[PDB]
Amino acid sequence: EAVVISGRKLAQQIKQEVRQEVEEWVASGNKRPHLSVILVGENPASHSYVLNKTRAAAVVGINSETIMKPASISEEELLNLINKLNNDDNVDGLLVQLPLPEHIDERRICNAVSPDKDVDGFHVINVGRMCLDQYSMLPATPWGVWEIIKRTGIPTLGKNVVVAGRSKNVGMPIAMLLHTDGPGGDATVTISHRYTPKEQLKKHTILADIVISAAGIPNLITADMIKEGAAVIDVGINRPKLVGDVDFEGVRQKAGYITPVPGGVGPMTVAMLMKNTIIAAKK
Amino acid sequence: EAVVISGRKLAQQIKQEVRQEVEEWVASGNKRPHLSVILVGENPASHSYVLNKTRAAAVVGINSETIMKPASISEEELLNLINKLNNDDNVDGLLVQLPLPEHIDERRICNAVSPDKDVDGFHVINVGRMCLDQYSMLPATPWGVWEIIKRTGIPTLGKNVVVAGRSKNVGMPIAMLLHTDGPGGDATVTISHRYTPKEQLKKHTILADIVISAAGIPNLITADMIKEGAAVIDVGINRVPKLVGDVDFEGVRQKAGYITPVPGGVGPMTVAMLMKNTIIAAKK
Ligand SMILES: Cn1c(Nc2ccc(C(=O)N[C@@H](CCC(=O)O)C(=O)O)cc2)nc2c1c(=O)n(Cc1ccc(Cl)c(Cl)c1)c(=O)n2C
Ligand SMILES: Cn1c(Nc2ccc(C(=O)N[C@@H](CCC(=O)O)C(=O)O)cc2)nc2c1c(=O)n(Cc1ccc(Cl)c(Cl)c1)c(=O)n2C
Ligand SMILES: Nc1ncnc(O)c1NC(=O)Nc1ccc(C(=O)N[C@@H](CCC(=O)O)C(=O)O)cc1
Ligand SMILES: Nc1ncnc(O)c1NC(=O)Nc1ccc(C(=O)N[C@@H](CCC(=O)O)C(=O)O)cc1
Repeated sequence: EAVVISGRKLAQQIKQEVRQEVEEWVASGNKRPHLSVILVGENPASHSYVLNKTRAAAVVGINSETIMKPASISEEELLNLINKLNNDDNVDGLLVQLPLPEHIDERRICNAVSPDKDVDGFHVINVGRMCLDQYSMLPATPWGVWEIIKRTGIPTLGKNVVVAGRSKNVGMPIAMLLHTDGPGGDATVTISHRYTPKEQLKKHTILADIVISAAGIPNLITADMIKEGAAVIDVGINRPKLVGDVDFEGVRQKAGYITPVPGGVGPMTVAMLMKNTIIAAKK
Repeated sequence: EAVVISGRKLAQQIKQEVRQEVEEWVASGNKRPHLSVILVGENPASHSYVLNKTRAAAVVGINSETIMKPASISEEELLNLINKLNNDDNVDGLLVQLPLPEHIDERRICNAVSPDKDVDGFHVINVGRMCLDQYSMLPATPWGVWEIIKRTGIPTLGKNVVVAGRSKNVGMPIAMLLHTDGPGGDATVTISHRYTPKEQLKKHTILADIVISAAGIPNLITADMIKEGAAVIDVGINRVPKLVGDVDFEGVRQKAGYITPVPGGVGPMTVAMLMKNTIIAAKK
């Protein structure tokens, strides 16, 4: 049977590592780190995720605030808030929770966060730095997927990795990290587009040593699609319950490793954000 | 038998479009576009490629200069020259021909070119904009591969593309463009890694509607790796004393539905797209 990797448990010990790094940095005489999160509107998924982020910040000794604004705010008002937080020497990390209302250009907002405070890694120069391996801050979800693979010990060097992506923003950063010269992953990588039918994806998945599903489609990954003992990482978030992309009971019979949803990649995203925030506070 | 796509012929159409775009722009009273190329040292392939670029510039109405420096140039003098050209208002496009001598850090050099003049798209800002679909300019070779596919009319949406890259810088931007939502192909893309087993790659190429080989090993792509009707695009450059691509051209010519030759395929398309990037930069 597949060994189940507890993302929650691994995230909790990464948080314990961050806490002691934070307490060391403060005992050494430095300002306690502070994370500011901007939340716009009433998306229930966004509010839940931001709650998990600020809870984790408390666990690791990082001060935090969630600044909640109504969905009717204008782009210029959001830019003014970001400029204020950019110039506030108490703020080490700044991220805007996405998605934003349609009258706000998401790309302009992310590029307005100071690159040094951009703990999500969404600023265009931080994206460029990540592609060129010139970075210091990785986006939290791809870095969390990498930490799962690395801390478990799943081999990548010369293996076949398949990533099924809902969008380029989701699958490509994951594949970027996994394809890169050794982070780094030194693996052959497929990034499947959502317009590729399930039957064609299957011919890619059956060859994969590592399957990473980020498609937001329930039951997209079933046991017939996986060679025996492959690692299956479920990033899908699907909604009166919450399910991933993987047929968990099904492929548990065939995979060598599997991550559950909830309790898998989700907690690792939050834990890697705390890593980025102590990184930002020390720069 | 495969259709043989003529890179020279498509590049000619693209260069005709740039010339018309340039003459109209000049007709309206604007400055003629100018491209500056910095060429360091005596790499014979680099000189040949830069000459192709400046010849294409002249025939489309774009002014050009190649600034040749010896390989023993220091990194500081190269940076000083780049800073001079960044501030020269006559210069719309600036590119540094790579590779540079070992004592020079090329990432520092590429990031020293003004992003507004970076017609190669190698500056870290422009790498990011390409990833985020914020760009004005695209790397010439990835954009050339895309135009070959798009202008020939080879379907990409939901199709299987394999890119066999010699490094991340080569394979990733090509894969990026083809994976992007429709440039952009909406395609599933495999990026095989350097030194990947030929039989391991075979398992992915067999499924591919489009095989893009950019690995620089002769005869990487033989017929037993292709499904019938597939499009094969040869980006390889190899000396064996003559230039050949990565594809066994005569062998794959039977199997494939489309094939590009080397020379005469991607090569001229790379040069032509740089001409597009240069008028884009001059237009700001
Ligand atoms: C701008 N952005 C975005 N936006 C975005 C995110 C979520 C939602 C949403 O609705 N999210 C859903 C689900 C969220 C989830 O997936 O958990 C919700 O919560 O309601 C809508 C928009 N997600 C990005 C980037 C970005 O910039 N980067 C840098 C990057 C780095 C390397 C490369 Cl190669 C590339 Cl391409 C991009 C990224 O890594 N991610 C991942
Ligand atoms: C820094 N660089 C380099 N260097 C480089 C190029 C050629 C040679 C050489 O010796 N070339 C030989 C072999 C032939 C050939 O290369 O044509 C020669 O010319 O004689 C040596 C070094 N090539 C890059 C980038 C880069 O920055 N970008 C942006 C980019 C955009 C999106 C993404 Cl995702 C990424 Cl990762 C990167 C790129 O697209 N290419 C393609
Ligand atoms: N949208 C964004 N804008 C800006 N920066 C970002 O990083 C994002 N993306 C996220 O914030 N993604 C995210 C997804 C799930 C969790 C999470 O905590 N999942 C739990 C609980 C499940 C649930 O509450 O439904 C689990 O899986 O166990 C946390 C973050
Ligand atoms: N190194 C770089 N540094 C900075 N920016 C770049 O873009 C590059 N890369 C190139 O400039 N790549 C390139 C390769 C071949 C041709 C070409 O014209 N090929 C001919 C044969 C030519 C011959 O061998 O004489 C053909 O195939 O028909 C043109 C450009």
